[PDB]
Parts: sequence; structure tokens; C-alpha cells
Amino acid sequence: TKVKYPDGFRSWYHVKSMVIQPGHPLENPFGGIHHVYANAEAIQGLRGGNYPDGAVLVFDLFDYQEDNHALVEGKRKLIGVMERDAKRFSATGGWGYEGFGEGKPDKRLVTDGGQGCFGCHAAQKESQYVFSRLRD
Amino acid sequence: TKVKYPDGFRSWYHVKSMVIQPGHPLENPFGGIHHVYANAEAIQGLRGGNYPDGAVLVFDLFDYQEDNHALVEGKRKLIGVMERDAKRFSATGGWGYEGFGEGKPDKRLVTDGGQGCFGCHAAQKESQYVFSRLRD
Ligand code: HEC
Ligand code: HEC
Ligand SMILES: [Zn+2]
Ligand SMILES: [Zn+2]
Repeated sequence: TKVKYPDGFRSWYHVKSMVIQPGHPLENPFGGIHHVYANAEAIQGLRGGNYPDGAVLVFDLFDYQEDNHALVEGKRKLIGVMERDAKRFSATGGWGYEGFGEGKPDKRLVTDGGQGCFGCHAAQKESQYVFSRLRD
Repeated sequence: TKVKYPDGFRSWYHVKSMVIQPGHPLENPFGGIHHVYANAEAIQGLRGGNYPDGAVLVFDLFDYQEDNHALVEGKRKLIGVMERDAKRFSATGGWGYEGFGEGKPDKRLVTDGGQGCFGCHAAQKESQYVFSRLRD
């Protein structure tokens, strides 16, 4: 029933990045520089193949500092994790949703079985609940 | 004599990212969202080892569009490449410096054998000419 902490995700494929700045509707709690990572199984799904059980996507969210017309990464705020298990996470579209505060395995954030996460991700049903697109 | 195009660099380790906004001293030509990638050999140097011959670092630069105070990755502008070969690149401190317009192998940007690149990177001689630091 629990999403595994995605040990070693910093060695995984970098899918894409985005910066959410003050004034954006999602500044709270998604504000900062985020990086999306995918393990090999998730890469199969992002390429237009199917997502095998065991696919993991990670949303890696950093605070940032303004430094003379540069935005510089600061401390990690949190990670979001989607873990594919069609049977075990069938209540939330076959993905398990978990958050880890400061990316620490000891700071699990999700309290409602990931119904809140899935409420937003459900909009992407046609791409298996994944917003991110693979780019070059 | 020429830096090899780093084929498959998008599958390499994501070191870090930074945004260089308009007004930054380096807006021309490095403005945009950049991601730094390291092959296995370059990771040896970033961890505190000597950079071995064959280490490659890539500066992957994207334009961005500001949309409701989100910075959204646009088209790739260029990649910058540092290729370690203590002997073949001795004139520029044992790194060969190249750029590829739009990340395309036939769009070589460096016209001065990398003396301008080396002139700035020489500030980091004590870190073997590399600015980026490994983060977790
Ligand atoms: C809308 C308000 C969302 C809620 C609530 C949650 N997420 Fe989300 N997520 C959202 C967007 C718009 C994106 C794409 C970001 C980008 O750069 O394009 C994401 C992405 C993720 C990812 C990466 C995979 C993907 O779908 O692109 C993960 C791993 C992820 N989100 C997890 C996640 C979790 C665990 C949430 C509840 C704690 C959660 N998200 C909520 C939009 C929204
Ligand atoms: C100072 C005026 C610079 C010039 C000219 C060039 N580079 Fe550079 N480079 C600079 C900085 C401050 C950084 C770090 C960015 C960060 O996010 O911290 C970089 C980075 C690179 C990298 C990545 C490895 C590293 O040293 O951090 C590469 C591969 C790189 N630069 C290549 C490069 C090339 C090919 C240049 C001439 C075309 C070049 N740089 C010029 C600063 C400066
Ligand atoms: Zn200014
Ligand atoms: Zn703005």
C-alpha cells in the first residue's frame, strides 16, 4: 500500500524542468525550480510505450535564490513520487502518489491515500495521468 | 584536435541547473535555463577525484518563455561541451571547449580553439576548471 522511497533517483534520466515563481497560481506549494526524473520503466511509458509496474517518476522541487539576474538552486523543498502498480494503486489510476519533505525518506507527506494528488493528475487520464512530455 | 559531439548526453547524470535571465553579465550568449550533465568519467572529478581523460561535461541551454510567472523550457539554444584530454587539449589546460548550435553536431560555435572559454574557466583552476559542484 505504500510508495517506496525512490533510492538513487538523482542517477535517473532527467525528463524536463520548469520554474514556478511568485505570482503563478501554483506558487504555493509548487513554487521553485523543479526537475522531473524517470527510471527505465517510466522511460518506456514516456516514450509512448506502456508504463510497466515498477515505473517511477519523481518531481524534485528546489527553493531558489535570485542572484544578479540568475535564479540559483537552493535547498530541496520536497520530492513528489508516482510509482506504477496497476492492481495495488487501482484507487488512484494505477499510480501511487507520495511526497517526501526535503526529499527525506523519514518525512512522508500524503495523508489521504493520494486522492488529492490524483484529483489534479486525473486531468491527464489520456497520457496515463502524467503531465510531463519527453523532450530532446 | 576537435571536441567530439557528446552523443547520448541526455541519458547522462544531471549535475545541476541554473536560470540566467536578461541583464545577467552572461545573457549573451548563455541566457536561458541550463542543465549540466556529466558522463561517468566526469562524475569521478566532480566527487573529488582527478578528471580522467574522456570526462565530458555538457552545458545544455534552453530558451524559455515566461507565462504567468512560470519559466517554461522552449527550444534548445546550444550546448557547451568540455572534453578532458590532458595531452590533446594542453593549450586550454587539458579540456577541449566546443559549442554546438541547437545541440546539433554540424553547428560548431567555437572559432578561437576555445581560448575565450578557457579564459573564464581558468578562474576555477583549483577545481580543475569546472564551476559546477555536485549536489544531492
Ligand atoms: C495540480 C494542482 C497538481 C497537484 C495537486 C499535484 N500535481 Fe503533480 N504535477 C502537476 C503538474 C502540472 C505537473 C507537471 C510539471 C511539469 O514540469 O510539467 C506535475 C508533475 C508531477 C510528477 C512528474 C510526472 C508528471 O506527471 O509530469 C510527479 C511525480 C508528480 N507530479 C507527483 C505528485 C504528487 C505525489 C502529488 C500529491 C502530493 C502531486 N503531484 C500533486 C500537477 C499537480
Ligand atoms: C565566464 C565568462 C564563462 C565563459 C566565457 C564560459 N563559461 Fe562555461 N561556465 C561558466 C560558469 C559560471 C559555469 C557554471 C554554471 C552553473 O550552472 O554553475 C559554466 C559552466 C560550463 C560547463 C559545465 C561545467 C562547469 O564548469 O560547471 C561547460 C561544459 C561549459 N561551461 C562550457 C563552456 C564553453 C564550451 C565555453 C566557450 C563556448 C564556455 N563555457 C565559456 C562561465 C563561463
Ligand atoms: Zn540588474
Ligand atoms: Zn515574472
